[PDB]
Amino acid sequence: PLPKSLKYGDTIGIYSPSSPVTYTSPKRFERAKSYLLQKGFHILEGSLTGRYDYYRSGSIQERAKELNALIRNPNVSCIMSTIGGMNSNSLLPYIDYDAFQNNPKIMIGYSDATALLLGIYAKTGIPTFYGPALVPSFGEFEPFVDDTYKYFLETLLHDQALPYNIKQPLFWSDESINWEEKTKEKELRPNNWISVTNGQATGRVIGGNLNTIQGIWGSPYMPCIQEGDILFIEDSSKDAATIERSFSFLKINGVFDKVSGIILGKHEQFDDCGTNRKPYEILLEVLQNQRIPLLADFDCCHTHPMITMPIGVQVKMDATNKTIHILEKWKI
Amino acid sequence: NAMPLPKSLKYGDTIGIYSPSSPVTYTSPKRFERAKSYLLQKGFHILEGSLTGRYDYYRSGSIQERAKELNALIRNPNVSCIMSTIGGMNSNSLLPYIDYDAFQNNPKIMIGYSDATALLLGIYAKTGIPTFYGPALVPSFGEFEPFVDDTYKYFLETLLHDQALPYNIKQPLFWSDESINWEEKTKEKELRPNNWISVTNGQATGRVIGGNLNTIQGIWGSPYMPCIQEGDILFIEDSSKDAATIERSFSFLKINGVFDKVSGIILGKHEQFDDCGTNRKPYEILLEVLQNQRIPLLADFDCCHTHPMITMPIGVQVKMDATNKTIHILEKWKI
Ligand SMILES: Nc1ncnc2c1ncn2[C@@H]1O[C@H](COP(=O)(O)O)[C@@H](O)[C@H]1O
Ligand SMILES: Nc1ncnc2c1ncn2[C@@H]1O[C@H](COP(=O)(O)O)[C@@H](O)[C@H]1O
Repeated sequence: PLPKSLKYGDTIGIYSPSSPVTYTSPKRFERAKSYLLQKGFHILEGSLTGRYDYYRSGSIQERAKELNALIRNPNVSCIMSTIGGMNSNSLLPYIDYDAFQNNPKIMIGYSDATALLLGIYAKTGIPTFYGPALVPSFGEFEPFVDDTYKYFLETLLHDQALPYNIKQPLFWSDESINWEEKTKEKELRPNNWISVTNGQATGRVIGGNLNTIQGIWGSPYMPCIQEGDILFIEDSSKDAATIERSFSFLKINGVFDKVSGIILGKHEQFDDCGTNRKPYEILLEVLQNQRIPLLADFDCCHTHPMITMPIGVQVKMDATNKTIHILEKWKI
Repeated sequence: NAMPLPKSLKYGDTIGIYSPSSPVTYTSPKRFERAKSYLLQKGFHILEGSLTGRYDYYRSGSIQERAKELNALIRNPNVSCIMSTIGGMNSNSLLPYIDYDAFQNNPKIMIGYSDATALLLGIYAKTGIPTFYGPALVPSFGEFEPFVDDTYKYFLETLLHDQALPYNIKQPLFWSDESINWEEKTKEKELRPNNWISVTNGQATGRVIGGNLNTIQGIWGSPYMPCIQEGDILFIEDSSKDAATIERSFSFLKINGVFDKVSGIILGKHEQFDDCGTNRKPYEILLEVLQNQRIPLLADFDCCHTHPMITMPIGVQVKMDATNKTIHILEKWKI
């Protein structure tokens, strides 16, 4: 049960399940739309576009109805979050899962939108996409926006023969600049994926933004983690204390006794609290010498550029050799 | 029916202290020395855990080092009460390494709050022995007069004094959440006239489960979180969070069916709440999450980060009267 590939000419429906970014960052919003329109995609603005309710776009009900309208719209190929936030999980009881299951569509975003990507996967079994959100990902200036775009086409639009190899970008940035307007130019940081623990795993990939997962854990909206799953996790803009708590949360729930491997994203603007420790090192301490293949600094996270990763499908990861391959169809 | 219970606390008892997360014994020495002195004066003895004075940036020590500190207190038969120095983020790291069997064969008063919730609930969930949402040494007993005396009174009344049941938990007359007077006193905190808030009318009776909501999201689903059962009274508090964060947490409960099981909610005050401009109160955000579901709710309960602090047993039957703003403990928490 799979969504149709994106085509030029298709309509991307956009919704704001948490922060009211289309209100507070209008320039980046307009740039992001223009970028996609120039590429050849239409943008249907969700009913809360341009609305402001302080920390959020609107009420729980109104946010549900904004997304639902998109889900129920036959004219919309792809559904994309404008931005993350804290509050996607509020929507979960009210989403029209059956409407989605009866007419599957591409569901894309990241960060707080993990609540919905995972919820829709758990309820319908249809793969969803950890990938660009319209404002942060496509409002980005050159050069990085073009790399993210290349990855978005690779996953959603291109014919891809299986296995589909996910390649590492040459450069990245987590630099906190050029939000609304460009001033200076982002440092090209030279890229590497890190072989933290050597080895290989294949199995169904599950995860997204770990902080956000903690807001849906235990519910019907969190897909049950199974023996042999590959855990994919990322966090942004947290400190060492926060990610230790999240790693231990995983440990004590028995997650690391089930997963065959771990893909850890880069951590945008990580605050190491003076320790000079890297996020994977904190994870290693939690793992206590449990030998799970661990590939870190994967470029599907809040750093630019961003890969678009299908969730809920068979993946093969080789930590030693730093490869990610998607083994099963995630689209039509 | 009857169940294991920790011995009441007695004057002269040793209180074991440990730092399962933030290194407050290093970073706030004057509050720490003053908190020690406050309890020493009252007649108690403090046994300082192996990581007292130590500094590992955001934490007191490594996971293993911190498990070691707490386990030595648990195994020490001369310790009557085990009290965290302060919270943080990282208590939940210790849970796979705690000696639950030794706690269980010499149960002690386990007390603290905030991040220590992972430990308080972890020990209850593993051993069935009630633990206590109450003072942590540094924030609670390092508090300057007058509030520290109120906190101390509740601590004594609940843990040392003999109490007939039902045990009425009196509303504190005054409170503050002001952030002054941490290491040293620059002026008097405001004595704010206090009130509990009858958010939604009605009564509930059942086992009280909860603590620091944010912390609970660190242990949720694990063997260390007790399963919420039909009839429970949920007790929750948070501190120094914004509206976005709490809505997430409330939604987290909602989507887990928690509000379908609980007979009532006790919500603590929220220290230094950031409403993000909405002018909304934390219970107003909870209520939206509740939607059309009616649940008796008593809010601004003084078992939280605000001063002063009530000591509340966890895992025991309570009656909460939201309409009349009363809380009674209905079954023994100590012997
Ligand atoms: N006001 C801002 N200034 C600069 N970057 C921002 C701002 N708001 C959001 N962002 C960026 O976009 C991300 C928003 O992602 P999230 O809120 O986690 O979906 C942040 O981590 C930043 O990378
Ligand atoms: N530097 C400080 N200034 C004022 N209050 C503090 C300071 N450090 C800790 N606190 C108080 O100590 C409480 C305990 O922290 P925690 O147990 O981590 O939630 C915090 O909520 C504050 O009430």
